[PDB]
Amino acid sequence: MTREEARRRINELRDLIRYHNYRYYVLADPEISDAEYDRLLRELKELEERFPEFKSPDSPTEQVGARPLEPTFRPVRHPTRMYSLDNAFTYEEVLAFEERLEREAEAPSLYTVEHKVDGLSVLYYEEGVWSTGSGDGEVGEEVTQNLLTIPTIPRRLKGVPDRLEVRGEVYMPIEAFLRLNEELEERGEKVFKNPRNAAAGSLRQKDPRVTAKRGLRATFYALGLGLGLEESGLKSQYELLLWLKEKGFPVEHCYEKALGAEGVEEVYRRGLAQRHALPFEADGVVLKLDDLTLWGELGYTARAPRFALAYKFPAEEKETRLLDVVFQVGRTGRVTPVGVLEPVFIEGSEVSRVTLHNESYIEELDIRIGDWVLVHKAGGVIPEVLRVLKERRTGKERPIRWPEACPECGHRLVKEGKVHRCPNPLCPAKRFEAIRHYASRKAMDIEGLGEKLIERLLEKGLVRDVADLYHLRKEDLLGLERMGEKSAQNLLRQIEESKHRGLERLLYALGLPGVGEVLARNLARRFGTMDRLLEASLEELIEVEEVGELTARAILETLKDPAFRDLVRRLKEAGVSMESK
Ligand SMILES: *P(=O)(O)OC[C@H]1O[C@@H](n2cnc3c(N)ncnc32)[C@H](O)[C@@H]1O
Ligand SMILES: [Zn+2]
Repeated sequence: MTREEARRRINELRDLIRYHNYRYYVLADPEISDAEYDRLLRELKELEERFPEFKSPDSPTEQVGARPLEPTFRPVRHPTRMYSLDNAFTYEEVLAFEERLEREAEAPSLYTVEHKVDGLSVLYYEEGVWSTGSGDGEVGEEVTQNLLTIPTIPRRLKGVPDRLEVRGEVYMPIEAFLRLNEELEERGEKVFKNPRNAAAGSLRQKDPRVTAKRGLRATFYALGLGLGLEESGLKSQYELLLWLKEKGFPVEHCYEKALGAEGVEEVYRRGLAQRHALPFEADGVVLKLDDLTLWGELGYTARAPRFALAYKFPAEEKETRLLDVVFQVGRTGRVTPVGVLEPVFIEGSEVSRVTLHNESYIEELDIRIGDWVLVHKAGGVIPEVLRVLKERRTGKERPIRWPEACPECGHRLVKEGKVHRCPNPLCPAKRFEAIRHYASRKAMDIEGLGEKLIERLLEKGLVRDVADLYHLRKEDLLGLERMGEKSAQNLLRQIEESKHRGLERLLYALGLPGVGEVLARNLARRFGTMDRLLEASLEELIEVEEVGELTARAILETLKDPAFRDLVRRLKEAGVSMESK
């Protein structure tokens, strides 16, 4: 095969093998075989040896197996340079920007105005086929695989220049950014302060499977190798965005034409209105001269172009003192921290109570009490302490310390892992979760108990904990909330049938500290009865499979809890089987 042909196949092989490694270990819907997949991975290595030049440590071959094809974060120089934009914060400067451009033709020049997203990335394509995709700077990290987890990014193009380098951004939508931040808070990890960083991390994952469960989307706006001077007949910035879309590239961020600094400013304000109506955090707009041909004459500065500019929304950050900190208790039992700030003004709305997330965040940022703090809006939606103003410390700041007891039940607290929490099985703060967990198919299957009925039974006062479900024997109780006997009797038998699930499913229902779906069964077989387990010694618990010293000494305490004993007894009496099924 000719030198060129080998290159082409080598790109295609590296692709299909990356595609199917995704189609397999990530999506789980493979098309080709598990053995017919190795027929390509071996040929990749064959051409990679009779043409050693094309050896790229990005190739699948450098770390193979039946393991997830991880992305090599090796530094890579982009064909063309990826510049950054200069920042304007007033119409005076935007006007001055157009004035700077007046060193040639007339007065009001036409532009294309689009919104500002988060997370810069470049994607190099050869003969339409995709080679790599990197991060940013001057040299960027290779992360092709993690970019495959975003279904919108196209692999094969058509009618494109031999060497195409399309740019754009990979971002995480607010909803997702918020979902991720919640999972992190509960686990006791440090949360992200914005979508840029969260998109960064979610893309800087060894296991591309992780990147997939994160929101991650991508939008594309600019070209490089391939723009006009190469093969594309693109003349307008507006045509480019449509061109990009047509070729299968996802252009989701907003854009529209505008005449002169005056008209640019018209789009700006119309944008500033919708500053928090977009599915993503946009901190400004980007006005670019629409005539591509005029981009050549107009160069770049040391670190920025001349034909384009970034008009930014006002920075909504304010300084204030953290007066006191109060504690709340989540649905899962986790004692959450809340800082009571000196009333300040961010975007008109008055901020006075801000979240401190968890003990880690408080520790990282070194958040104390008498402290002055800079508070901002993460994702431009959730107020939080961006960082403390250290130097202004009077020395009398008090360090944030958790309470001995749970503020919502009085039970002594316990630090399970990285976050403080309430062990009390009957804590009122944990009722809804307790009931649901117990009703799920994995636990004691009780289908009728929808997420709504549980809170209705809780609100009305008919249920305080798990055992009370069995005392609802009276359908007279169930015949008032959207149910009318036809729906009542059907659930009455479910609460009844659930009595019969064994110790295995029963231990998993009462959610003990750490006792998983498997840890419950291995625990139930080894004890036979709830009574026996309640008399377990520390040793007997450790001797069990998967039970660590840390989880043994935990189960041991919950077992002796006068409240756990109570809940168990009241469930026994209702006739719930305490044995192994
Ligand atoms: P902002 O001051 O937050 O800077 C964001 C950087 O990312 C690039 N960028 C974001 N969004 C776009 C669009 N829509 N078009 C072109 N470039 C964008 C810029 O290079 C900013 O420097
Ligand atoms: Zn409690």
